[PDB]
Amino acid sequence: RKFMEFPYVSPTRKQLMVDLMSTVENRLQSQLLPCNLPPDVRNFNNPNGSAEASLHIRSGDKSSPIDFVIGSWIHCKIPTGVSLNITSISGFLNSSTKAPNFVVELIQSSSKSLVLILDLPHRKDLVLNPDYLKEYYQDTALDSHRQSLLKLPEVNPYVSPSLFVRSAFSPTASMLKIDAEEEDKLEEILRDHVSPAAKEVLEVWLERCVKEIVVGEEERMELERRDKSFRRKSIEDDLDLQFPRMFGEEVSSRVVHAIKEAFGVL
Amino acid sequence: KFMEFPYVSPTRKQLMVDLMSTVENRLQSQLLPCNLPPDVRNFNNPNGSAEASLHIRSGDKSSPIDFVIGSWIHCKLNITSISGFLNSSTKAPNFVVELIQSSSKSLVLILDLPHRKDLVLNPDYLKEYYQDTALDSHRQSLLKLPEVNPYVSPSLFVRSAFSPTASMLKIDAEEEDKLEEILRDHVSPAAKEVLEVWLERCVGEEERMELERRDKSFRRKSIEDDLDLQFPRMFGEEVSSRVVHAIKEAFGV
Ligand code: NA
Ligand code: NA
Repeated sequence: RKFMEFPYVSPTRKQLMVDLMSTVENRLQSQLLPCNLPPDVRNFNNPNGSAEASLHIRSGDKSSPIDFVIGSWIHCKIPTGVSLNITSISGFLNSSTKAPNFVVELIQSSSKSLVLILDLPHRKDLVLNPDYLKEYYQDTALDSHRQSLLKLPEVNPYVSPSLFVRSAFSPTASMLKIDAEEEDKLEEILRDHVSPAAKEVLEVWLERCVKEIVVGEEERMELERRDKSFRRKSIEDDLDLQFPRMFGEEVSSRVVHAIKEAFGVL
Repeated sequence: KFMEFPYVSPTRKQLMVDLMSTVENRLQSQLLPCNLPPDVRNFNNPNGSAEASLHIRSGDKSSPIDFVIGSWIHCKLNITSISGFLNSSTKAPNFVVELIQSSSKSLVLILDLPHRKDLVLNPDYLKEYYQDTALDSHRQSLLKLPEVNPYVSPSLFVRSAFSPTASMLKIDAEEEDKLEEILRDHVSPAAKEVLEVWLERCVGEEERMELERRDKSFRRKSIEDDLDLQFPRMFGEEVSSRVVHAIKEAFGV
């Protein structure tokens, strides 16, 4: 299984991703459809041999609160020596449910410096819905992970170039930049702090978001328009310019269309 | 007495007077006179422990302004703050500036135009008011300074309520001389550039009932957070009763 090999990243980074995906796949095994991506979407590369990638999408079934779950690793050798590695898993719920989504993402281009994003993005306006802030974020101590990771001297806040991106993450989101010195210290951070944190945030999404009133009429619609506004804008700003470049045009066309199709975006 | 800011440094007084006078000079015709009983403009705890001044100027029924609130607070702590609140007639962002301080060389600053509709639902709102206005350049710039560091609110609610360009910052200088240097030269310009974007920010009804209960939900929450707990244990159960009345009446709860 080429996806699950995570071939360009460190053993701990790999292990974190394998464990996260198995847990999701095993735990949602009754609700997930078999993955459906054509062989040339599950894996692809830039024809010139300098970018390669892998995608794993499982849609939820008809009575399931899951829309889909997606994992990916991207490797892209930058011409200016440095080499970018992205690994991410994201869980998306549908409007039969108001609960938060899941995101974890590790982005790296230095050997001892790495961006972590780990969150449970909200699907309701948190200022209109203090009750929602309370059940999903306060009563949850989701914040203790952010603060704890922050206590490390190698860890600083990461703030997205995109205003849209800052605004779509929850108030407890861990958006962190790690770096120091030896890469052995990085590995120790990954292994001793980032994995436990990621695994636990996944447990809360699985136990508290997925497993669950019953969502009425006008609330169901609000969720659809908000969710589809998010995906639509999130794709255009990150996919359409990055993939064309990284991968070249014909392959970007194929994958973006499949990603768009998985996401529900026209 | 409000405009004296008696417990903050000269440069703190200078800022807050400049800002409030700007507000009051630009809006001049859209604000009704102050109408607080004088025991609410000014009050203290029985013993000298705590004083506070408030200044509330309602806009009239036909301007875009719901109200403007000014205040300074001191206990044993120094807080000075100027909020601007718009009514339904307009979808535009509010204004908040706030300086919290409990040292003499370290100081929290919040400075923002809080959004009045959901930023993920409305990316068009986002762009109009936040990207196109360069508002983030302020926090970027302040943060370049070796003394300034992200502040993060302990309250998950207040984190929620701030826009993504919000300058929420902790300033920690070696000597308080060097704090006033930053205060006079970085904070002050940024606060006025930001206020300027709020004022020189120059259509209909069910868009408006949304603005309404959203505005009310923030207002209600943002006031328990503060004045139901913190005020009675600072000024005494009784004083806090009438000023929470005034505040709650002005805020519309
Ligand atoms: Na740190
Ligand atoms: Na700084």
